Amino acid sequence: CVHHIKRRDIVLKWELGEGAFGKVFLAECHNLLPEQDKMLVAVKALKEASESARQDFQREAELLTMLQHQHIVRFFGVCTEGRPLLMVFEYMRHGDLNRFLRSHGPGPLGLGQLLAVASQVAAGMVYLAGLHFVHRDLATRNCLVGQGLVVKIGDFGSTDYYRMLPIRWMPPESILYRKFTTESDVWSFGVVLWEIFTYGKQPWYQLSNTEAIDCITQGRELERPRACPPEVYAIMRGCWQREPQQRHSIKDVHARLQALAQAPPVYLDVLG
Ligand SMILES: Cn1cnc(-c2cnc(O[C@H]3CCN(C(=O)Cc4ccc(OC(F)(F)F)cc4)C[C@H]3F)c(C(N)=O)c2)c1
Repeated sequence: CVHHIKRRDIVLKWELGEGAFGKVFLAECHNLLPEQDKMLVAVKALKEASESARQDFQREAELLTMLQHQHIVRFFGVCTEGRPLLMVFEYMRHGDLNRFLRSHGPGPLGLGQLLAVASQVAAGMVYLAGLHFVHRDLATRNCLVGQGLVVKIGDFGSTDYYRMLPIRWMPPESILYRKFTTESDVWSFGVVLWEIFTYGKQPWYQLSNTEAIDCITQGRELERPRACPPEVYAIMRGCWQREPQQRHSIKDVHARLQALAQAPPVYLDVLG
């Protein structure tokens, strides 16, 4: 069952972003949580109102209700009092993980912080894998950053897709055969790892979309980032086995990252 929010409980304050789908606003929502009379929330308003989109909306709302985890962006409910159709989410003040990485990179984040970021993304992916859920578009741009470096996995909907697919995050079987699995999500996490330790640099930045496709399908691996300890690079490479059956489990990848997250390796980006 999907929770319904009364329109006059939502008070729109500021547009946070926009795409083809519609708009995202910062808002104050009343009668949502008991201790909080007024609390901040992220409101997604959808452009289309037609039944083809309206049924697709409820479908999304249902799935969003069923996904409940610490590192998955919280869905609070819906407002189906005509057009526009509203979707309420928790407020993540720092926005997407890609922009946060670039803006807190060459104060810049430390080894322990980047590992805290990585482990949090792995935790959410473990949750997803457990439900047999395939994200298909895992990347830092789809992760959100809240108060006190709390990282959650979400999903938005520009030059990051070829004709459309985020090829640079995709393994060969997904590029060639269009097959997205739990194993293809592990490959993506490996690329998310590269992105974290490069402070949000685009995978294969020295290459074009078409050139990168040939580079991935031939089995070329992204080089070890300067800020990346070799223990973390081993984790990435394990996510990048040509054979999906030979790629590590996300449960395992998280376990290894969590070990480093609590016991940070004595590493310095300068010496190598
Ligand atoms: C400049 N700037 C500063 N802050 C912002 C900002 C912009 N947008 C935000 O909210 C958006 C972000 C995208 N989004 C999802 O991620 C839904 C969603 C999909 C899938 C899923 O499940 C899955 F895939 F993870 F399993 C979970 C969840 C809808 C909505 F929340 C927020 C903000 N949240 O405050 C903050 C922009």
